[PDB]
Amino acid sequence: APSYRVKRMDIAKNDEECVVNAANPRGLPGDGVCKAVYKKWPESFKNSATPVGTAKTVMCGTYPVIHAVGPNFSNYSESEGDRELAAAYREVAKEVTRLGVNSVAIPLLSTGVYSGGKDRLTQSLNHLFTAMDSTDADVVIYCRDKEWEKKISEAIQMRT
Ligand SMILES: O=C(O)c1nc(=O)[nH]c2c1CCCC2
Repeated sequence: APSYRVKRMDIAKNDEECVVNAANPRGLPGDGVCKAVYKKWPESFKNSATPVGTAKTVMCGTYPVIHAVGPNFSNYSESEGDRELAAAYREVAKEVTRLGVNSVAIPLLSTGVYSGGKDRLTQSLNHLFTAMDSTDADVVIYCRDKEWEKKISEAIQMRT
């Protein structure tokens, strides 16, 4: 019985068998959130570069870090941006399946400084759902805002 859950906490303190890093295509560490993923799994950033709309797994010991590069909507068109966001989540599902993990910690891609200053909770979450709905892994979504936690919780509830 694989479930969706949401937790308002630092993804770097996840209790899942792998994590998804909200990554840049340069495989570079970044600030804010990514700075805490880097600090907890720094050697996961060795050759972690992957193009926009792709995912790449780097092992930190035996702990898989899935570098998922959602589009920067500042740079992309709404329609291509949407295409790239869907693709990234699809590659995450592929990686989660290939790794054979029973659970994954995943943020909402392209909802922070890649959002183009827009609210993409529903857009990002629905693409997450489309991709992960075909996997048998428990999915734990990580956010920081209070409301977002609630809106994500409700969206999970009203599919079951
Ligand atoms: O806006 C986001 O949450 C986001 N989604 C990504 O897929 N990648 C990255 C970010 C922000 C930090 C830089 C990399």
